[PDB]
Amino acid sequence: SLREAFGHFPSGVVAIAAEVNGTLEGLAASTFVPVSLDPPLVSFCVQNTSTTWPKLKDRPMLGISVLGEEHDEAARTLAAKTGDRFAGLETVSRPTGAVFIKGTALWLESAVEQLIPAGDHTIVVLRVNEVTVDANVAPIV
Amino acid sequence: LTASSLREAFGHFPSGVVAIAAEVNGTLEGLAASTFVPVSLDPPLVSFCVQNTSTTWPKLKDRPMLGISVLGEEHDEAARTLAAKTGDRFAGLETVSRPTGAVFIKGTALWLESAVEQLIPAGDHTIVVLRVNEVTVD
Repeated sequence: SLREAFGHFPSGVVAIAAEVNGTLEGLAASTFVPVSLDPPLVSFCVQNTSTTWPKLKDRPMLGISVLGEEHDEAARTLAAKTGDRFAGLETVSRPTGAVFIKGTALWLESAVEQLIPAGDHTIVVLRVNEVTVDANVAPIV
Repeated sequence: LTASSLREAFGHFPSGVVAIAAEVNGTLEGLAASTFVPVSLDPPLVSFCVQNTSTTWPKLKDRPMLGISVLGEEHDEAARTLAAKTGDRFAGLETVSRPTGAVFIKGTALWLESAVEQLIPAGDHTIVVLRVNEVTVD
């Protein structure tokens, strides 16, 4: 029912990451969508059981690496690696502490704006401060 | 590796244009909003943007239930035409008013009876996040 109703609306899976006291903290999040283009704001959902999200929510800047569409197996595989201490991935840490996965098409350097509870997860709305595109990576469709 | 805008990277991203409507003291109030997207599935919550200059939105934002009718993808000409009609006193449209006051446009494929959950400032507009309490598919 719910899936069928909103099937026409695709969404992304992303890696959320930051350097905290020189230690990489990262998680995968789903239902990633833009909610405002100008000014740029985006939204994703994080599980309330996440042990990593508490370490990230209050950081000055978070790195959003867009992995792909939610139902893409390759994107889900990257998401799994993100949860696995970034196994086999190259990471880039900006001076702000925001961390990105090299080899992903879209990097959004972001800051949390609002938290909205939603069942077993939390909706996270963020301001986007910088957008970087990798030309060597096929764009998300 | 080159800089970009969210506008550029997410231009071809499908988002909706919707009619938001309610019966207020027996008078129809409605407006069209875009950048409509689901921000959560289970439970369902949705988001759209409304201009801060809107004279209709303040009449709607505090109503117990709003009717969201999804008109189509926001770049589709037929959807834009429905949005225009919505703003032109629902010209040529059939409306359905629930006892709750939520109003829907007949002939649209998805009705979401909704309540405002959060308002997030966004420059010259506002991001409206709503909790969806009833879903109807035509």
